[PDB]
Amino acid sequence: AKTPVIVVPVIDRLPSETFPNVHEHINDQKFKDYAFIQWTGGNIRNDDKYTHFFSGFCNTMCTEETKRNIARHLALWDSNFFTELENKKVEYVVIVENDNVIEDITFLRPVLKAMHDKKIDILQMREIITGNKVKTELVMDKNHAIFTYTGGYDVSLSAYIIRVTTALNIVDEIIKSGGLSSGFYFEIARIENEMKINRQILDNAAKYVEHD
Ligand SMILES: [Mg+2]
Repeated sequence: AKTPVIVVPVIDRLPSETFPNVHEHINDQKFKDYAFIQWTGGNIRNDDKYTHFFSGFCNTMCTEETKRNIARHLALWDSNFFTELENKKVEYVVIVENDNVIEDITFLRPVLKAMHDKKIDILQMREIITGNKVKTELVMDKNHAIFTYTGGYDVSLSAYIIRVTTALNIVDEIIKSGGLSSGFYFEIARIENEMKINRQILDNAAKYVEHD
């Protein structure tokens, strides 16, 4: 059962630029270890039914820009594709916005194994909060240690690995609780905390996933 590796377009360029050293083709989708995919749903105007991701209010309304960015992900988490991955017992998906570059995907294999073994639900592959962190070793890649630290109020959806049922549970709770309103990323953090979801931040993420 292959691990989906999903490119989410946020700028206009080919998905091959995100994975410049992958020698295959990346297939589109809407509505050897890896299945490379580009997810094209969840986009702006086509969202009369993404309204349940957000509360009725906020300001006058939330900016179409902030909503659009998070909607792309929530739509993916809430897709028939994901529920089918749950049916098919696929454990994790790798999700990367296409303004990132991952030159070397070999780190993913030992990282995914270690995540499985250590019951990690989310590996966030972009850092947000600066300052000293409490690191723990995740796994050794060739001759270098890969470290993580526990996530807090530093959610980013730029690039991450997530357990399929974890993604499904989060977006379902968002829908249940009436949609996001203000402090989108804070609320995602709180939902994860309430569910005792284990989110780790990849330390020195920039080494593995270069952000544009
Ligand atoms: Mg990004």
